[PDB]
Amino acid sequence: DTILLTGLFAAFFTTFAFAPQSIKTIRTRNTEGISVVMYIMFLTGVISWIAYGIMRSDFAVLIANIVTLFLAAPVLVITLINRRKKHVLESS
Amino acid sequence: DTILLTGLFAAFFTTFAFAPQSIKTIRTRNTEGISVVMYIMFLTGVISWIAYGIMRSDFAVLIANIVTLFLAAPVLVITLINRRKKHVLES
Repeated sequence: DTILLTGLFAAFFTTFAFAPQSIKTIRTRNTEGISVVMYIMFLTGVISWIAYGIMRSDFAVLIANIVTLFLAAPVLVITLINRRKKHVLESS
Repeated sequence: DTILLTGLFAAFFTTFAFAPQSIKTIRTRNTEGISVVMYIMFLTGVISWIAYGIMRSDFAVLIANIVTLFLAAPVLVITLINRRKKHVLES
């Protein structure tokens, strides 16, 4: 109870601290400085964390990175789309 | 062993994906567009995670948040100095 309470408090603060910038970026679609490669690595760690949570039976590390997956994944997808739009625009 | 192997792989990628940007910002001291508050929140969870790693004997989540603390703490310390320096200069 004490351990899980502490972890959920740790969870909440880590994933939701900089979440407004992810949400803002998704809405605004301003991916001008975003690194595609740096997000790929980040997401690789995230999916792995989910797997690590399943193995160790840890709710906190599971729920945290599952949410952090869903906040970062669209940012990566949108960033890739914007670059693709740049490729076609430059090609024209 | 195989489980701890998975955690370290997860740890390495998450804490070192965006580490270059923090190291960059530390040296350049360009703390413009950096939230004091959002970093306050961040580091609070980090230390809480450190406490969680101790509590559940999870080596992987502990060292992950240990290192991540040394990437973030200088950024907040430096951005406080910058905002301070801007304030007295403006005054």
